[PDB]
Amino acid sequence: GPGDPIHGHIELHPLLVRIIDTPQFQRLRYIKQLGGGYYVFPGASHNRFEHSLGVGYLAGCLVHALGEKQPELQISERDVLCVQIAGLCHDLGHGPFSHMFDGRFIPLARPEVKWTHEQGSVMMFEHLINSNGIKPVMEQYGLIPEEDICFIKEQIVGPLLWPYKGRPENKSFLYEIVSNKRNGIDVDKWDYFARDCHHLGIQNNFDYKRFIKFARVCEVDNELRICARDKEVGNLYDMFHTRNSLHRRAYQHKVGNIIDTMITDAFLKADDYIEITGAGGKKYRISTAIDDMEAYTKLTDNIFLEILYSTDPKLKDAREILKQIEYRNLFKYVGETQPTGQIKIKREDYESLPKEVASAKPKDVKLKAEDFIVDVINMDHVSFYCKEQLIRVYCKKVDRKSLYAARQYFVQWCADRNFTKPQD
Amino acid sequence: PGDPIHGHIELHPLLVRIIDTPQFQRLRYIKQLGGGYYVFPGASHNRFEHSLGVGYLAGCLVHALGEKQPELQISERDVLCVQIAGLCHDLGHGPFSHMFDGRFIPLARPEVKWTHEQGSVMMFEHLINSNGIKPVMEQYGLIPEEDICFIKEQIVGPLELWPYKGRPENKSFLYEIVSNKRNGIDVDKWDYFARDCHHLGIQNNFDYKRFIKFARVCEVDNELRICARDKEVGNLYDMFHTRNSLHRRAYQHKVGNIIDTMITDAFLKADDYIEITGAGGKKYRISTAIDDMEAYTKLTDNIFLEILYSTDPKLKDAREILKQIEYRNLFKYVGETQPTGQIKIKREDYESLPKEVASAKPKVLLDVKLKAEDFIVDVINMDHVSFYCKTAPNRAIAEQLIRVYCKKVDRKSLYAARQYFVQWCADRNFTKPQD
Ligand SMILES: [Zn+2]
Ligand SMILES: [Zn+2]
Repeated sequence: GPGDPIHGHIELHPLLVRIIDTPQFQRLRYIKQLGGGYYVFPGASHNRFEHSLGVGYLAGCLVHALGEKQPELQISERDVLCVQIAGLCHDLGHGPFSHMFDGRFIPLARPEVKWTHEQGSVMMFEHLINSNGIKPVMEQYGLIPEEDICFIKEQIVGPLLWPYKGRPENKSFLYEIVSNKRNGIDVDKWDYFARDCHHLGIQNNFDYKRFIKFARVCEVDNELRICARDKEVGNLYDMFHTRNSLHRRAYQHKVGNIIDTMITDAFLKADDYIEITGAGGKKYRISTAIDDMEAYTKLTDNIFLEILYSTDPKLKDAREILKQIEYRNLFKYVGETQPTGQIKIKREDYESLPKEVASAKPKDVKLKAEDFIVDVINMDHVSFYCKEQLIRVYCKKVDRKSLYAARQYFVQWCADRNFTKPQD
Repeated sequence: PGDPIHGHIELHPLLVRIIDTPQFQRLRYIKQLGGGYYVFPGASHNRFEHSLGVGYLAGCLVHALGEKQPELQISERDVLCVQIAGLCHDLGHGPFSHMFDGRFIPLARPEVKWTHEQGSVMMFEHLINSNGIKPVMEQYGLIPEEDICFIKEQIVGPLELWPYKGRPENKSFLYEIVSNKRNGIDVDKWDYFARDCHHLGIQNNFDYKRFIKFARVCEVDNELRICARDKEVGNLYDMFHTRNSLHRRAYQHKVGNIIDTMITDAFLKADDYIEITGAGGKKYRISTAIDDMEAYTKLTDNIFLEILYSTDPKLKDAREILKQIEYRNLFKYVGETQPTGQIKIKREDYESLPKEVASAKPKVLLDVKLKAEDFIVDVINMDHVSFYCKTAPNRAIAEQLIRVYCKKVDRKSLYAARQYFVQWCADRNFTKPQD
């Protein structure tokens, strides 16, 4: 019977539904989960809204199961609701086309500002419960707004000696359910592994239900962690194999990421000329709407069509790129390298990379920085019990004589930067 | 990574030329089940993927009929045409698919007869004209004059003894592949059965591959039709059971259709104030963009957010309804009736129905008066297949329901609304509603 294709019919707590039936939350119906993936995989039409519901539901399943199996952990009806709301809201902060936006646009548009989508999820959440008087409703259901709002934000963004103020250290395991940076395993990934496979037509053999059934809390170096039964390791292999498959075959897809950087090139050439209306009446730009949640609420995938359909001559440059995509005259792939050693090209350095490439004296045609797009692309210690970064360059010039030239600058840049030699 | 239903499909270069086109790319922004998304989180698919599927499926079937029966003389040209027809049959869908030609246009412009297939045919003509596809068809063995006719025809049926001008009667079976109004079975339905189930989380047991493998053409009353092996009837039951399930459980979903009528109420209250730019510079309205394909190309699901995010005070009324939906203060369900054994409700009559309901004097005098503006009434509409035996091949072996909603949500008003409704059914001779 018609429900979520992955979790089926989920029924939620009235508090959870209050949070959902909200414009700050509904906002997620208009954010492609895999962003520019849609333009390469027809199946991938899902948005963060469904995903978010998934993670909320899954967060609850796990906490509630840990509770039943181990009453000694003293997991409360309150603790559960909090974890659910955290899973529910962890993605509130995603901007147009998901990771493309905090990952590439903002660092190109505003290199000085450190902005992450989780920061945004925390502001967006605060603004959500403020603009909808959710606080009186939390109190109604046994929540302590002061202590718990802290707890919720904390499990979304980490700490804002024992770092956290939302829960004591003896309930530390609750901080590994929605976001687990250490062991990679959280209910967040479980959901999006399941649906990215479901829409990409990829085999997914991980069984989170089985995993949840056999999960437990236990001491690991005098610290409480979520462990998995040893006889559950074959299921864990099946997960990581899926993670590796979604990555190798979809998230790193050659043309898929090319398109992503074109869409970003469109937004940039349009940033000056699109006004988003914020609090008070004040107007913001795409890149700057992150400064006010009133406006950010209205910054979704819509912005793409707003440019596409525009008639403004100021926006002709942007329109033309978005029109490149419909026709499929994409930027041309020039090659791939990765940094040897430890170093990762830092986000603040993105804006300058094309200036660098274009300045590389190779050992016919001259190319300028405007002709190069370079995008940086980034991404077994689990506990049991018994009963990196790759750089691709594209060229905006599509003629044979220019690509040969572009490859020449690229190979040299890798040379005098000490990145791995590209493959012919 | 490919289509989750057909996997990796590779298409003819002509097909790709048609696809890499703004008139076609338009379909990336039309929710397949329209207002279904706001009730089933899974249903985020658009007509673009669907269209590709039907294109691909149209080809599979034609090409298979061809190999099994060379005597039918099915050409490389005949195949390409059927593929393009399947590929373009949905070009004319407007914002939120069926919600638009089925309800908005009949409320917005009751005088005009508009169907989405008409629009698919104009949109297609405009597509191959705006992208110089015709020189490319000739390049691949197509006869633009004869074939463009053929394509349009299998999308909209005869544009006017043997009705069609695109193909002779001896290749009549080609006209039952993409759109089959008679027996219900076409590759169109097969695709959207498969993906509506795939996104709705519904079991779909029909196996179109098996069906395609055992399909054949054969004489049925001196007419060439596509028949199915008799031993394929259990697969056919599995199909119809899925059709009925997608209908009972999803396409007729109580709250799903309510939301659809609110979105329609929003577009209507916004129709005056949104301008769409067409050919020449001329400006059109939502309801009127169907008169010019330049503008229609730019009429997609975007129009929804354009209203939602709008700051215009003229558009405050519309905004408020779309905001009703985010908050989930929906119109309230009042009841269901059908016109069993009565004359059905024609599309031209939709605009007048609320005036009727509101004018129905109920038997007992009611503590509240309601006006037409307070009622939303929506009309909701929707085994003779031919078989053959291995032995002797080549020869063959509800309708409309009306629901009423109320825009007033207080208890004392709903009770009133139900009263008008029950009476309207009375003096209209529709079935008595269920308590
Ligand atoms: Zn997530
Ligand atoms: Zn269709």
